[PDB]
Amino acid sequence: VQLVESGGGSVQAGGSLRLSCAASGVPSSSRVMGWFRQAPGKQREFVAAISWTSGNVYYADSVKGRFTITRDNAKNTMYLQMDSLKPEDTAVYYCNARRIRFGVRVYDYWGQGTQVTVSS
Repeated sequence: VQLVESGGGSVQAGGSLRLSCAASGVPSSSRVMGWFRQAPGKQREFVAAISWTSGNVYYADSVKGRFTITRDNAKNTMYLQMDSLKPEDTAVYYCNARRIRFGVRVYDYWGQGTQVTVSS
């Protein structure tokens, strides 16, 4: 199994970045994929998730309105289009894929993380 992240980098406040995550070897029964992020010295916090199952979506309030998470089923690749970026969004973004069956978390994979830098 592999989660491969791409599309980080530096950008000016108010600009636009698109992260991708290619997921090899994960079942698609009712897979859930999503993005977390961690700023230096801060706790890793949830950003957004999609049920692969359908394509239902959910955001943290700090990101709602600004970021859009999407799935390309045939490619096994998820996206996070990050618009209207602020310096607070500066962090290492990690990709995550899990399935919960009977309240049992059956698997939980994580990518290595890609740096996103928003300057003033």
